[PDB]
Amino acid sequence: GEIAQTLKEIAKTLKEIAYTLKEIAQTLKG
Amino acid sequence: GEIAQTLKEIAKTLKEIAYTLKEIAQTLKG
Amino acid sequence: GEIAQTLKEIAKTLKEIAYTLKEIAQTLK
Amino acid sequence: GEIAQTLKEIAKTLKEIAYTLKEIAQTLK
Amino acid sequence: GEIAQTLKEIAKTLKEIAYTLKEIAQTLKG
Repeated sequence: GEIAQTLKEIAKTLKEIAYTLKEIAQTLKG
Repeated sequence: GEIAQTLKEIAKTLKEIAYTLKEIAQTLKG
Repeated sequence: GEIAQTLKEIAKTLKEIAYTLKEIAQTLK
Repeated sequence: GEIAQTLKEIAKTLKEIAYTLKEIAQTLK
Repeated sequence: GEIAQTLKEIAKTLKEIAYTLKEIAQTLKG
């Protein structure tokens, strides 16, 4: 189903967002 | 219908958010 | 119905988040 | 049901995220 | 099924994102 596929894409993009925020948090502490 | 369309819009906005976070991460590294 | 209304709220809050992140990116640049 | 409840939780967490980003934007400005 | 499980994963990743943003906000206040 189309909805299940779009939700898997949303979940993957959110994992990327969470990882980039961990990089930003570390860069701000040096 | 509307649910499938709104989830595609959510997925598109999340890609924009992921990209702007990668730009912010790069700006903090010069 | 209820599901579609909650998803429209989620979509609207995500547009707000995307815009605030664009503002942050501009301030840092 | 479970799906309606999880979507309400997602909407609520996104309002928190939107607020924290607005606080970050103000700190940087 | 699959959709309920994907939505629980999305909710969990969003709680992590909310936490990391609070850590970033505190670092930016020193």
